[PDB]
Amino acid sequence: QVQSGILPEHCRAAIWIEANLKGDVNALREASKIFVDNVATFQAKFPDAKLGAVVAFGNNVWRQLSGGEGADELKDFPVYGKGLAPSTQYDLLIHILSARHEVNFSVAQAALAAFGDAIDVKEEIHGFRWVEERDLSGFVDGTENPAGEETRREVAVIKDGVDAGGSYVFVQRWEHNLKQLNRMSVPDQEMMIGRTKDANEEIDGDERPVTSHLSRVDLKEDGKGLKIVRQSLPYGTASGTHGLYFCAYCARLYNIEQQLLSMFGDTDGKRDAMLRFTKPVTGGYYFAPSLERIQALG
Amino acid sequence: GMSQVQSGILPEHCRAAIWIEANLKGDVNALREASKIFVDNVATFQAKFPDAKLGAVVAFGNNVWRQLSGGEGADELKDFPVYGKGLAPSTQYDLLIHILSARHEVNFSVAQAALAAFGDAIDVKEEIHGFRWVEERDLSGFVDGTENPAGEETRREVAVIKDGVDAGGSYVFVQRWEHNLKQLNRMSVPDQEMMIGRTKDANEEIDGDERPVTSHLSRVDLKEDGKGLKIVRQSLPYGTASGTHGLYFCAYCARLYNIEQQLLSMFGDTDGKRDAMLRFTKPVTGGYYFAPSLERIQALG
Ligand code: HEM
Ligand code: HEM
Ligand SMILES: [Mg+2]
Ligand SMILES: [Mg+2]
Repeated sequence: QVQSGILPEHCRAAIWIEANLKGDVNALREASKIFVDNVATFQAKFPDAKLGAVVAFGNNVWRQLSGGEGADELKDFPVYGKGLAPSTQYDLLIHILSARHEVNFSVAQAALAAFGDAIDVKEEIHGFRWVEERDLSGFVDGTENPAGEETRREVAVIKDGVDAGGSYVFVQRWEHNLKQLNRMSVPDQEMMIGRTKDANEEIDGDERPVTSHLSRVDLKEDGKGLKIVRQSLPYGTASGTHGLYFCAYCARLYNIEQQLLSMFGDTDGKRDAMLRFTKPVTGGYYFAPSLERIQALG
Repeated sequence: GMSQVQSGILPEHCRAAIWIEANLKGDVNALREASKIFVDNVATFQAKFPDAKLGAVVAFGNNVWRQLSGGEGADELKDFPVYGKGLAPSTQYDLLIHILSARHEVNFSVAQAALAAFGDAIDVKEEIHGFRWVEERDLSGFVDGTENPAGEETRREVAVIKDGVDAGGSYVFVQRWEHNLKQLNRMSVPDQEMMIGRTKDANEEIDGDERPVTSHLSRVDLKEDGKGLKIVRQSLPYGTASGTHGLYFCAYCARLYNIEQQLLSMFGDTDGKRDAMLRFTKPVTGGYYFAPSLERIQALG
């Protein structure tokens, strides 16, 4: 029932394509069915790749496709922190992930053939897992991510009603300034993130700044954690732009928005300490319907 | 009292590579310590990631190599010329950095080390991330590598200078191609096959007398009194599905001559005919470099 790209863990590479609709929204209906069948064919051909993919839609095209039914939290991505976090809301998101970049490339080609000239590709980012699953800053990324299919479903997959099997998606490309990061002492970097660098040990919440990344995004409501399923990867060239392509899935958009409001100063006027070396340059919210829902479009 | 080849020339079947092309911004002196630091970094990464099967090459353009060598050796080295009156453009830079291994993430760390070693002494012009595609095929859908020299023994014979001051060194050629896959897909599979000189699916050679003289194999499979002009290719696909994509062409040879003769052939300087691949892809960069032996990089001071 769930689209194949949400639940796989420990992918080695991914491709994200963000696009606008140029043609009529009805063109996305046939295109989506073609592509999900393509993914099924690639999984059969490369079973070792552990390949998954997701097709998600922006608010305006999803309202049209759904006839206004369900996805009650969906909205265009707003700016956060009054512009600290920019907004680049598009109509279509394609997320391909697997153990093999060469398979992801063939699948991305299939996606483009399926949608054809109905879409205008605005962004295409090739993510790769770095050494020790670390972000390019040198800090491990993923330790507190939900682990196992059971918990990942609980966090990311809508449980019942019209949207059952669906998920909300958030994508945001960050540009790292490693020169600025490298100017910081390792203890200062550690207080910035909220975990030790080499050992990847949590720094006690009582002993780290409230502006530390963990203090900004490890949020609880009466003791219940606001969890998300992250699929982020490093990207770029060593000599050009590089950073983290941030990608999160959640059965509720609420959990993601609460973390953004926190990071960008809207909740308590304090900003994420990571903004001293990295900045977000894109931002979008998308709705990932279930496989049955996609089949039921056309 | 002998020479050691740089680690990135001979490895076969590497799945990933990084190529950095840069110009020298200051005194050529800057390149001496940077190069020694960089090859030391490579040894460090080889020790930490033994399963990466990592190799790298540092190679120099004509002008800076003449300065670093004091004009001794590298007799065939010269700035890459235009071929075919401009059909093959020329983008001769001062420094080439070729990293290849089984792991892209390790290549990325090595590329960061290369940039930290040379620092603001260089101006990076190109940084290309190559990846092996399905069945070792070029993005055109044709297998790339079948007649490439196979095994360490033959690869050394073809790529590595055997004696004299340059023993252990090699000449390198890099050329980035931009594929127009829409133009390629307009062609019937039989026309594509006549363009390359091999069948697409099964990768069978089409006989020399059955295929046009403009076929890729007819252009580059050259013999001088029965002796093939062989080269060691390290080319890989690169790019995005929706953006620029193609083949990053890279070849090593004990003699620049073998490479130049294939380029004169492809670009119409030899017999006035040109490579049929120019019907769907074109070259947008081009340079020649000298890859010294590992010890000569250690005699840089
Ligand atoms: C520059 C961009 C970012 C980088 C480099 C980054 C890095 C990290 C690192 C190093 C960790 C600790 C290891 C772990 O548990 O994964 C982490 C945790 C986390 N990040 Fe980020 N992150 C980034 C952006 C974001 C954004 C935009 C969000 C939310 C909208 C987010 C939400 C989280 C969450 C929920 C955790 C787990 C916190 C916990 O429960 O301990 N991160 N991040
Ligand atoms: C668009 C750029 C290029 C593509 C797509 C390409 C593709 C191919 C393909 C499909 C083959 C046949 C399989 C094989 O034996 O490896 C091949 C062979 C070869 N290519 Fe290219 N090639 C390109 C550029 C070049 C260039 C620039 C040179 C030389 C300067 C070159 C020299 C060779 C050689 C020597 C062979 C082996 C020929 C033989 O002995 O049968 N190629 N190439
Ligand atoms: Mg916690
Ligand atoms: Mg032959």
